[PDB]
Amino acid sequence: PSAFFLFCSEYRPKIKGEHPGIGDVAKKLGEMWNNT
DNA sequence: GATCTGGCCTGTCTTACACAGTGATGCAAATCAAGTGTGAAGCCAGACAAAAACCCG
Repeated sequence: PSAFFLFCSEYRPKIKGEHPGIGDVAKKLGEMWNNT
């Protein structure tokens, strides 16, 4: 486990509520994680 | 005529030299640690009908 893995496991429901479908969801997650 | 001597011939060590090994490093690269999230396949229950080869009348 790493910081990115923890952030993903913590904010996956965010992308879930945002878009159902997870290419674009994971892309946006990685983008916002690299931004923050 | 009787030895004395310089120059090849050739079987000798003798000696350097590259290679094969042992071990360990050490970077380039393929794969995986988990996160969902679909998304396309594989097979099975329900009962009903088409190609291909060998033997008999």
